[PDB]
Amino acid sequence: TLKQVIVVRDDLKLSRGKLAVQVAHAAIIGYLKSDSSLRRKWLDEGQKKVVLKVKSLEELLGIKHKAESLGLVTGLVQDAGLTEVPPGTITAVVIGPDEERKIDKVTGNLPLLKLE
Amino acid sequence: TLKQVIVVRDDLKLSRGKLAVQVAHAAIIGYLKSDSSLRRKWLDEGQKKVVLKVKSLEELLGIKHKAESLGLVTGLVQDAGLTEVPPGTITAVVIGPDEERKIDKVTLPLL
Repeated sequence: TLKQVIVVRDDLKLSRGKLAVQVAHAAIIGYLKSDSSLRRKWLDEGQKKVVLKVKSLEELLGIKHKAESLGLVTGLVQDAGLTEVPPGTITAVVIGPDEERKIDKVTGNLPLLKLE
Repeated sequence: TLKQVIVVRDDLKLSRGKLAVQVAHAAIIGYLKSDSSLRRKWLDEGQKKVVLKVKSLEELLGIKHKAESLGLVTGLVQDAGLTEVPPGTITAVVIGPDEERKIDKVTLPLL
C-alpha cells in the first residue's frame, strides 16, 4: 500500500485557509519529485494521503531528515506568496508517495492536522 | 498571473484530518487535468492557490458549473478511501490553474 504524508507547522500565524494552501503545495511537490512508476501506482490506488502537523521548524526538519535517511523522497514547501513571514520560510514537508510501512516508521505517531 | 482555486463544503462533516486530505487531492486532480504548458508556467510562478469554502453541495456545484461555462478546467473530488461517507460523495471542486482574472470571476458568500 502506497501513501503520501504531508506535515505542516502550526507555530506560524497562518489561518486555516493559508495552511490548506500549504498542504496543497506539498501534495504537488511530492508528486513531481516522485518516481514515474511509483506515482502512477499511487494514483491508481486512490492517491492515499495523510496530513499531520508539528509545532516547530526543528521538529519539521527532524522528520524530513529521518525520512531522507531511510531513502524516502522528500520535499520542502517555501511559499514566496506569504507576505507575513520572512523569505525562505519553510511551512511544510512532504514525504512520498512511497511504501506506507516505510513512511509510517517516521510519522506514524504524529497528530493529524485538523482544519475542520 | 495564474492561480488554482480549491473549494470545499461546510455542509459536509468529515472525520479528524480528512479535510486537509481532500484539499491535497483537489490540488493533484487540478494539476493533472490542466494543460502541460499552462501548469508548467503556473509552477514556475509559485503555483499560487486559494482555498475557499461554500455553504453546501449546491453552491459547490454552482461554482463548477460557472467555471465550466467560462471554459475553465474543473475537477470533482470523490475519495474512495473515505468510507465515512457514501461512495461518490463530492468533497471538493478544483478549478484551474488558469488566468487569475478569469478564475476570479467564478469566485456568492464564501467561508
